[PDB]
Amino acid sequence: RVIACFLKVCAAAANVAAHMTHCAK
Ligand SMILES: [Zn+2]
Repeated sequence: RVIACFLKVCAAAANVAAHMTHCAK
């Protein structure tokens, strides 16, 4: 969902599964 991501480039990477690494719980 990359919705919880409160970043720009991070959330704007179209890679939730990839972003989840640096944006997990
Ligand atoms: Zn993120």
